[PDB]
Amino acid sequence: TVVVTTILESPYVMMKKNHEMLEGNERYEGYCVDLAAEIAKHCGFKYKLTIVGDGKYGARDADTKIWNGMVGELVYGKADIAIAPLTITLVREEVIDFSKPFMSLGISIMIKKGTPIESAEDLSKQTEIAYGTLDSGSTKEFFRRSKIAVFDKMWTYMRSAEPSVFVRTTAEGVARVRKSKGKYAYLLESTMNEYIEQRKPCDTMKVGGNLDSKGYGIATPKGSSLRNAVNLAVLKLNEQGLLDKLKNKWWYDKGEC
Amino acid sequence: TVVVTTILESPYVMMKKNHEMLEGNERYEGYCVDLAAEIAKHCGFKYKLTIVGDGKYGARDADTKIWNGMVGELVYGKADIAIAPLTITLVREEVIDFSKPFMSLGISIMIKKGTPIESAEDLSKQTEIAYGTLDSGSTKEFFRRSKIAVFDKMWTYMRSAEPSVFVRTTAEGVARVRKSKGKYAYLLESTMNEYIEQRKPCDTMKVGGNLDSKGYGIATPKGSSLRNAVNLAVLKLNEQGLLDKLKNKWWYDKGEC
Ligand SMILES: CNC(=O)c1cn(-c2cc3c(=O)n(NS(C)(=O)=O)c(=O)[nH]c3cc2C(F)(F)F)cn1
Ligand SMILES: CNC(=O)c1cn(-c2cc3c(=O)n(NS(C)(=O)=O)c(=O)[nH]c3cc2C(F)(F)F)cn1
Repeated sequence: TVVVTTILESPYVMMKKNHEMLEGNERYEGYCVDLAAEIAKHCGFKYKLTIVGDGKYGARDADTKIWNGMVGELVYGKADIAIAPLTITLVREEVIDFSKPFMSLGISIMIKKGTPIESAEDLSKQTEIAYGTLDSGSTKEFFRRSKIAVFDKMWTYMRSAEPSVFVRTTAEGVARVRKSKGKYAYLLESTMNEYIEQRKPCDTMKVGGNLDSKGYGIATPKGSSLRNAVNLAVLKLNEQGLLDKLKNKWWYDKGEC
Repeated sequence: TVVVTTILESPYVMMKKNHEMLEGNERYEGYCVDLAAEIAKHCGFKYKLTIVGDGKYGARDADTKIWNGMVGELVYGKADIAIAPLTITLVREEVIDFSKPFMSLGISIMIKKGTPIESAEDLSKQTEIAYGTLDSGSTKEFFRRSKIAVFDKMWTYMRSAEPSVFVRTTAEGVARVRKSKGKYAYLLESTMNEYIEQRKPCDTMKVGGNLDSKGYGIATPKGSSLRNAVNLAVLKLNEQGLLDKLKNKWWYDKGEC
């Protein structure tokens, strides 16, 4: 039996209605639960979904350099595979292997509905509507590193803005959009932006296209005999249109707006 | 010296001004020529750019099942690496290894400027403006396979439309957009759509977002000692913002519109 590490994060993995009367894999539902079943079928293995204990994606501890989260479970021999919204990054690809992306996503703009902003270009040209990101992590780093004129202009504004336009958590950012009288836009991953747009209270929306491109991938420990089959499975599901349909199911078919 | 197979395709690889008085790698310029230099630097190797003889990307011959194009050069031991706009596909991943994408792209709508169409949804609801794709290949297959309502509606229309909405070549599709009095929209890869939008006669444009997601990757033969280093190089260049800047250079800085 393959031990699959994953994470409780809507709509990827969620506790099912009446989970306390269910057992094993049947306790969970969501996009990644459906994806795990498809991968397992195509690769021909039995598996056990296990929620990562610390509830983390995976980063090196600053002090010890030990990996936490799902990446930790893989690199220290506790799980055979991670099927989760785990971003393909350099720091992680150095220590585990990723499949090709099963979901693409990018940095995107969230506004309260009514806010007179339709593009990053619009945001960049004005200051009455403040805008920012998580105070650490890849979204902030994108702007800090960008040589594209519009994003460089945005970074110049954000890094100097007072009061701070940076937030500690997604919840804080989204709350700030909702309660600041149209004076705050939040920059975050498109998947989460799109998900929140389809939940009550139905008062936010994504504007503009994605500002960059990255992907979520399935991760296996170095030397795994599953690496190849998992990669080919992902490309097959993509090309067959199954992953598009699955995204539509969990974002829109199950939507509230 | 690493033999790099590539393909003459603007703006990825083009003959330089005065190439006849230059030699070796100096004969060529473009996005992939710049990318090859960056990869080589980061991986620490010397290299020779070689244009694929048949001018093809890579497909199995129907009769012999022998691979042509750049994929052929890799699988039959003629080149060490392919640095080109080569799409990451299942059929290819079975026989060569791809880096993570160095460029993302998707199916997109091309119209003549003035055409009253702003989305796939718009196109799908009407028939006065015809629309189609290349008569074979991945774009047609996307629509044929899609379970998404809007794309299924589009496929139902396109497959039955008379006269045929399918074309043999990109040039034919683009010409059809330009000369059919606003009665034809062409569905193609976003990178090419974006490129043509920035060339004279400056009369076409991309409308709507991308309809799907795929990627171009660097390809290495199975068992290559370059596989890992090349993959990490691509992720580094992406995260540093170099690939965004490079795309901006060759599409927009060198643009004509
Ligand atoms: C209650 N959930 C949240 O607040 C939340 C979760 N996410 C989220 C974060 C990550 C993530 O941090 N990483 N690590 S990283 C920054 O790329 O190095 C991931 O790999 N994936 C994530 C996925 C999510 C998601 F799916 F919940 F949006 C974003 N907001
Ligand atoms: C003169 N050039 C053209 O007509 C042209 C070239 N392209 C193009 C095609 C491909 C391609 O066919 N494949 N094989 S595939 C269909 O994905 O199995 C690729 O891998 N990459 C391509 C890239 C281009 C590009 F870059 F020129 F747009 C699209 N139109």
